[PDB]
Amino acid sequence: AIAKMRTMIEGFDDISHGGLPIGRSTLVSGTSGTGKTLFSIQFLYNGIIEFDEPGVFVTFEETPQDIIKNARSFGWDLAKLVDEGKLFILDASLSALIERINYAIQKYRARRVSIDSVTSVFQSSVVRRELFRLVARLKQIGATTVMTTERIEEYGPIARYGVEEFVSDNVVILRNVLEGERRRRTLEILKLRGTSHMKGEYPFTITDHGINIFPRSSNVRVSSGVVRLDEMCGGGFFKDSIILATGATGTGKTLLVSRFVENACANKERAILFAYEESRAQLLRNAYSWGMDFEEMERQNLLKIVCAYPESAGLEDHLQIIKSEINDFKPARIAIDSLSALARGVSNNAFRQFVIGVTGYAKQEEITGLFTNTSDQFMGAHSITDSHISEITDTIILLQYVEIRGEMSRAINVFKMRGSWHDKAIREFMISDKGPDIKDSFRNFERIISGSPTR
Amino acid sequence: AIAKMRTMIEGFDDISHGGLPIGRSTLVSGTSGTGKTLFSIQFLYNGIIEFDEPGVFVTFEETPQDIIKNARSFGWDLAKLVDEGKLFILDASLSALIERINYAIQKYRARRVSIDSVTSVFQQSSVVRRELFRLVARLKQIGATTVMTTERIEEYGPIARYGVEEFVSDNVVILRNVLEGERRRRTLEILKLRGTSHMKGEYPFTITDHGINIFPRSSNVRVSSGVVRLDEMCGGGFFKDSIILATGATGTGKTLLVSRFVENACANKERAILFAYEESRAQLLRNAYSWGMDFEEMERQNLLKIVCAYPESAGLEDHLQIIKSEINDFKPARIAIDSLSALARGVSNNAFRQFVIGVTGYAKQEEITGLFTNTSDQFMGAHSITDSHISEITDTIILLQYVEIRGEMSRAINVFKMRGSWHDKAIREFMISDKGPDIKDSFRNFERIISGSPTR
Amino acid sequence: AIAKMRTMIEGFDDISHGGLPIGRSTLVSGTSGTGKTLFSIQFLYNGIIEFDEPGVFVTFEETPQDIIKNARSFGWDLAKLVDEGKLFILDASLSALIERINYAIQKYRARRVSIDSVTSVFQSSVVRRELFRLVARLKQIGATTVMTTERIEEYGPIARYGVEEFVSDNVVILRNVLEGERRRRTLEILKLRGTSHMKGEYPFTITDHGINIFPRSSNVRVSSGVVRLDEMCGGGFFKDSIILATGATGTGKTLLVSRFVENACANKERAILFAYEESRAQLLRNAYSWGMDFEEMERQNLLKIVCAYPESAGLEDHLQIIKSEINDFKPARIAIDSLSALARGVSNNAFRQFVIGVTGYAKQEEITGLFTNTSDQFMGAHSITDSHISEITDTIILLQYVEIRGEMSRAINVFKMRGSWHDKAIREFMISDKGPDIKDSFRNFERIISGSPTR
Ligand SMILES: Nc1ncnc2c1ncn2[C@@H]1O[C@H](COP(=O)(O)OP(=O)(O)OP(=O)(O)O)[C@@H](O)[C@H]1O
Ligand SMILES: Nc1ncnc2c1ncn2[C@@H]1O[C@H](COP(=O)(O)OP(=O)(O)OP(=O)(O)O)[C@@H](O)[C@H]1O
Ligand SMILES: Nc1ncnc2c1ncn2[C@@H]1O[C@H](COP(=O)(O)OP(=O)(O)OP(=O)(O)O)[C@@H](O)[C@H]1O
Ligand SMILES: Nc1ncnc2c1ncn2[C@@H]1O[C@H](COP(=O)(O)OP(=O)(O)OP(=O)(O)O)[C@@H](O)[C@H]1O
Ligand SMILES: Nc1ncnc2c1ncn2[C@@H]1O[C@H](COP(=O)(O)OP(=O)(O)OP(=O)(O)O)[C@@H](O)[C@H]1O
Ligand SMILES: Nc1ncnc2c1ncn2[C@@H]1O[C@H](COP(=O)(O)OP(=O)(O)OP(=O)(O)O)[C@@H](O)[C@H]1O
Ligand SMILES: [Mg+2]
Ligand SMILES: [Mg+2]
Ligand SMILES: [Mg+2]
Ligand SMILES: [Mg+2]
Ligand SMILES: [Mg+2]
Ligand SMILES: [Mg+2]
Repeated sequence: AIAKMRTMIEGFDDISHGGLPIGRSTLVSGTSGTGKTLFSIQFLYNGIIEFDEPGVFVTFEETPQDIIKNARSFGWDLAKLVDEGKLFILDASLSALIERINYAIQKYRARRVSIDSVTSVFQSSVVRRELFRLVARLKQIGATTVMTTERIEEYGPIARYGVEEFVSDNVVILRNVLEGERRRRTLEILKLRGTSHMKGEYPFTITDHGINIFPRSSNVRVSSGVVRLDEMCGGGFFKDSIILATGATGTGKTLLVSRFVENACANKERAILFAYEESRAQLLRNAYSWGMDFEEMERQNLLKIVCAYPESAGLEDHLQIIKSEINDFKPARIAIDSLSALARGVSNNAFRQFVIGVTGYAKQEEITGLFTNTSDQFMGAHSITDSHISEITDTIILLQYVEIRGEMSRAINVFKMRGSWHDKAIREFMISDKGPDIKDSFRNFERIISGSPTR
Repeated sequence: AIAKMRTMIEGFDDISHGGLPIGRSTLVSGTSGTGKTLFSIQFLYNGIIEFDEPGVFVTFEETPQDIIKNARSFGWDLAKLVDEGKLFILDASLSALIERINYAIQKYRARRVSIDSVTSVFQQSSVVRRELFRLVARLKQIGATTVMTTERIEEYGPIARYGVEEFVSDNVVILRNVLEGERRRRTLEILKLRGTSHMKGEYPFTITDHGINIFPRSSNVRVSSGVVRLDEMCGGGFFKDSIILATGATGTGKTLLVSRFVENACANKERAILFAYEESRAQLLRNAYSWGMDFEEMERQNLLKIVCAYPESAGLEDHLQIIKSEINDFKPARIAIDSLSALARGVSNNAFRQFVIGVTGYAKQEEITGLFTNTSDQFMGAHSITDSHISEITDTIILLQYVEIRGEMSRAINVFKMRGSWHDKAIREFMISDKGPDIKDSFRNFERIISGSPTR
Repeated sequence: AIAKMRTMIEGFDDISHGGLPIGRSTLVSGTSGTGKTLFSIQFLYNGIIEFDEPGVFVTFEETPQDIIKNARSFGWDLAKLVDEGKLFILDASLSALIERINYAIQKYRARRVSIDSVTSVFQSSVVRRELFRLVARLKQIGATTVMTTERIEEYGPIARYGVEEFVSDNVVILRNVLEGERRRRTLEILKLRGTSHMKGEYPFTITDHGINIFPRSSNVRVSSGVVRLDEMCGGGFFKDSIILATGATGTGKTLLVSRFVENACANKERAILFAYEESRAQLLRNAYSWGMDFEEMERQNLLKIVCAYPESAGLEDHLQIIKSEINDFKPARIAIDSLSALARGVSNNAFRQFVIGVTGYAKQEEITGLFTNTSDQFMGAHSITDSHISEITDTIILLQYVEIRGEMSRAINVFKMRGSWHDKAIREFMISDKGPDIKDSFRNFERIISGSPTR
């Protein structure tokens, strides 16, 4: 069994089942601006911070000073690490470098090594023979070195001369796929010789913290803000549960989200509202029109509002922003208004994967999550059957328009409630000031799931 | 930290989170006629017309005079800036250029540099890297923010010509001119920025007389839509800072509402703009007058402005830039787009969504009331409002549907929704006469009136 | 501001916002038989005919005589232009040609120059240096020269060595895209250094007139041929208006087109009928069966019939044929039977673009246009909602079958009428000799928009 060295890169320790094979070199190929350099530095930096192991960085293009300046954007003082003798930047911008690098290892007792764009150290029949020799010389030193190669295509040759993969024992591919004029940073482990790992691409983002690779069940009940909804839900929602508010435009998804967010602040509980449709300006006015002062809850430091457009950033970023905000603010409950706004111009695979990330994080932090969804057919019940994100929600609140005698009346019903009794009736509710009012159901009307009930 | 220098290019300053890394070489690769030269010029020009910094431009193909003449289309007098010593066009049409460029550094405290078509300086990969790496160093030591312009053959292939001008550069900017079904779409993206952060993915930009134009409250004041009943159904009227939507089948009366909405503005001595994409200026004046509203009168009062043209004519990138530019000058109190459906014909849903967001943002960020009309692609109408991905951004939805009543095609209107306001939740039947919309009562006897064919 | 020289090529003067940059060379790349030669000649010819400016043509492959023979197919006597000293064919089938061409310019005082397949003058590192030198020598002469390059792919390298685009100040691409075994001639302006222009491809055709690049509102009312329809329309159709007759096969679209065309000839007005379904033979018989002598109106020189198959020619050609016919005959009104026949096996983008061309030309000539369309679902009302060409028509006449007591009765209704009152009732009409008869509506029948009304 080959031992692995923790890279201390959030995620990579789980995808590589521990980390990188010890005493063996790892290839980190990718297109320009994928994060081949950031990874290589972050690996060494983390090593000379956690495990307190010496790390020698071999540069081939940019100067040893520019690397420290660029790395200063993540708050990593590389000069202090070089001043303490915990890092050695070998300015090399092939046996010469081998002995020069070999000496530097024992000269500083280095445990981790990182080569910067080994592609430039050959500016295919010769690359193999050279790369093979460098892979061997580092194997004899027993130093976990990380190799950086370049690629032209995102779905073509792994390396440049398409031979730097068979020469390496481990292969990590960094991708920046462009889909619908939106860049998506993906990291995958192509191979790991001697050990196991997770296969397929994995959504990652680069922030001020560096690379962010992103690979209970109590009977405690919380209030949704509506006494009738709490009665219909059989004593309100569960604490560590995901609720879903589906319905056609203008049904009252935001109203419910608002009331659900207010109820938290009422019990002095912190709450976050992620808006992707309306603006805080419009949100404050609309909310106030339902006898609810959102500015008040923002002044009590209980409610936090963060609105932004869905086509603005990527799903990978959107998720990172949610987690980050939740980590700082540490809310009791959160609300996403809405999921249907984040799925527009996105692949169903990347949306599903995104939705799994928020619900997983909300459920694994005992946070109540109210996710709103706009129906794409009038019959909202038929929109729930297609919705492949209804198999992840525990509670489903369905809002549907009902054509009643040449009038557009509304209707609410607890479509489902996991491990809890709920009212299985389509109750008619109106909207006014200081919020809504759930009345009775249309017992004398048939096919009320169509949006045009019959007498 | 890496300090960014403002380029004063509308959009790029926000997309690159400040601008271009200070004392670093930025690559700007792109196909022929993408706006590489224009960018490199606009960067320097803005540098000597804002932060008063002497910029040294380098040429490898076209003459220094042609560049001065070519930039005369945007209204930039390079000759005056050259004579003033606030610009140096070094004519170059290996280490020699470095020395001359290195000499031009302290020659006049040169802060901004710009090299054009560097590709031609190695058109007679292994050698291209060694040379490209050298320039990056000589300029890096000079401590001057230079802009490198490379050329590319494929719009979605190699970044540069030898696919090595990106790994040698600290920053990479890609200029695109993709052909979206016999329609060119200019896009700008920041591939990377060694040091700082930036916005990811391609960003719709347009070129005009101003140059490159990269295109990345909530009061309870109510305004009239032209109809008293419609104002009463909206619980007083439309919100000033709100986006209204008129959806319905062809010949429902979307343009009628748009006209009455634009009239009401001019009635209160308010300025209005009508963006027509279906009917002609002359056609709009005849139909309007047939309802009892003189449009020519409103054009003579300098209150209402009519600007109609075909949707297949220009692209969404341009169409939006026109609305913005025409709004900036005229400064309307309220505008109307008739219609959005006419602008979504032979257009990617992704590029259409981005358009509506860009237009609804501007109307909302300028306290302008916007009535956007949309022709429903189904008889149900309400079913079309469900597909409508633009109905989530809309605040008020005015639905217009037909109703087969006793072998007669009668019209019906209803306020589908009204954000942070009460509205009449009834399907009121209305008729059109020689004076405008006449809203009557709803159909209490009839059932399934959302279908388009009810029953008692 | 760079001044532009009018090429006098129908369309190019509007797409290039005036014409080609004066004193600068323009590239006209394209595949074999795109019209690179025709353009180059037509540019010079027009110059030594309108502006009366000398023009020197530099040939590199075919002889100076063959060019005159080929150009004789458009009725351009190049020998007469050479005999008058207004054209000089420099048989060149690189500094040698420069001086030879430079002399010829001042030797004839030429204002426009055209090089024939500059690609053959290099039969990539060398092409640039050569092309750059030729681009400069012509710039010093201050002569608006037009360069012709070749390409292998229609959506690949702009030129052959993919470097003749960055060397040129202006780039015009000629395309002959093959889509569904149908060739579509498209012209686009890739770039114009120093000035503005129209972007994207533009449908053009080659005829006997050469390249044909194809980039009011009175209350006057005309009769449709039916007194009931005129009453239902509120005093007949408008003069400068586009009417639409939609309905399922065998509803009476042709009957209406015929009657509408007859009414013109009745008031001694010229009319054109563009048939794409039935033949003039079948049209004359079917028409005569409705008490209408089409041969009579053809003998009075009032009605003109021109039938042909939709898959025969391209939309670009079909439009050119319509315009040409209208220009000669100068009709008062025209009818297209039908649009649904011209949209079969065509892209919706090219159909839309085609439909915009006919309606624009008909509306900009005070000509009444009756365009018929066959519905693709039984519910014709639902076929009008999909129809993205219903937002361009001012009047819509909908014909729908109605299942009435085990009988297939017909029904007509004025679906819409811009700036005019119309009868908003589904009137039942039968068909017989000397034409149709509109009766009353089915007031005791419900869901008559389905095609199966209920009692
Ligand atoms: N003061 C009010 N009195 C009565 N009804 C109101 C009032 N304010 C809003 N409404 C009703 O509630 C609706 C707004 O509810 P909300 O904004 O939550 O809808 P939604 O279904 O979330 O819409 P979206 O499609 O934007 O997500 C209005 O369209 C209207 O029907
Ligand atoms: N402070 C920061 N916050 C967020 N993202 C950042 C930050 N600094 C850099 N980035 C992102 O990371 C990228 C830097 O990655 P890196 O320098 O490792 O590139 P690379 O993959 O090695 O490419 P190349 O080898 O071609 O230079 C930037 O282009 C940017 O997208
Ligand atoms: N003078 C009039 N008297 C009565 N009804 C009229 C009059 N003028 C127009 N109409 C009616 O109004 C319709 C025109 O409305 P409008 O031009 O707003 O259409 P729309 O709903 O915008 O649809 P589209 O843009 O597809 O034509 C006519 O089709 C007719 O039904
Ligand atoms: N009299 C005519 N009427 C209509 N079309 C014509 C006529 N004469 C020529 N054409 C069309 O124009 C073409 C001639 O174009 P031209 O000779 O300019 O080709 P080209 O694009 O220069 O190609 P190449 O350089 O490969 O010869 C013919 O192939 C035909 O399609
Ligand atoms: N006044 C103007 N108005 C609008 N567009 C203009 C104007 N002037 C130039 N353009 C546009 O910019 C293009 C020229 O831009 P520029 O010269 O920067 O091209 P480029 O990307 O550097 O190409 P290349 O390097 O191949 O010459 C023209 O083809 C045109 O599309
Ligand atoms: N002499 C006649 N008497 C009665 N009905 C007739 C007579 N001639 C034709 N018809 C009716 O009219 C129809 C022909 O009308 P027309 O050719 O205009 O139909 P259309 O809807 O235009 O068909 P297409 O699908 O070919 O476009 C026949 O199918 C029949 O129902
Ligand atoms: Mg790097
Ligand atoms: Mg909402
Ligand atoms: Mg250029
Ligand atoms: Mg309209
Ligand atoms: Mg030819
Ligand atoms: Mg027919």
